[PDB]
Amino acid sequence: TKRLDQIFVRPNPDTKRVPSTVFIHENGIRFQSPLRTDSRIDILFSNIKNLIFQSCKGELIVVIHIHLKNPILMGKKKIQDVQFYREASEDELEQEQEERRKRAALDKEFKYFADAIAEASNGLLTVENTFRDLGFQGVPNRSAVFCMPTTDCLVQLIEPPFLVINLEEVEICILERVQFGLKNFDMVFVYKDFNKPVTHINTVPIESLDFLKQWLTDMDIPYTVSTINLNWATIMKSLQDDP
Repeated sequence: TKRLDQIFVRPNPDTKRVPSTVFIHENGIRFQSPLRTDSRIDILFSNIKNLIFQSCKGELIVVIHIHLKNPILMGKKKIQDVQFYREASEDELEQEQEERRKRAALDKEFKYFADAIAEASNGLLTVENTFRDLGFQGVPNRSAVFCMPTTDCLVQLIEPPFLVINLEEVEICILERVQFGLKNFDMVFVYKDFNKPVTHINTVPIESLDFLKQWLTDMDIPYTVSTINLNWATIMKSLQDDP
């Protein structure tokens, strides 16, 4: 049985951490909930919308992240995202070379397991990889974090709540608060489903604006530039009722 040992499962808000194993079976994966009273969690391949490998490069952990089509029960909550991670951690030079070695080994181990999940899904799943070189700093929640695209998504997987935007589902991206002086701007992702709450990524370094414009265009996502922060509460209620 293909397995990934000694990992930790998230979401885990406040339970003492306990290493566990993810096992691959005929129709999906199974693993131990980080919340003790829960009993084994099974996720069917057919319920996985995105299977993401995120390298530990520039981060403290390596990640396999699963974004679900339908929410599953775990830790008494219905959740749409589950992930497995491990933390990346003689003379000073050798200590640094060893750390690089371990980090490369960690990425390879996690990438192989993600590949084994895709293989067992018989065509259903494709491993998406985050592209660090295309990533940018921004604030979807409270802290400044690093958002990265894959071939199909824009994600933020380090700081919960985890964010997975499927690019095919985006109606438009409005770039807000871009002005003469300012050193940062705000992004709003509007989904084609107008009942879906828009996604704000605030405080993106102004120095990334041109790169994101092109990336957006490369992903066939229309954008509009705004000097101010728009309404959204108002704006969406419009599109929901009628144009």
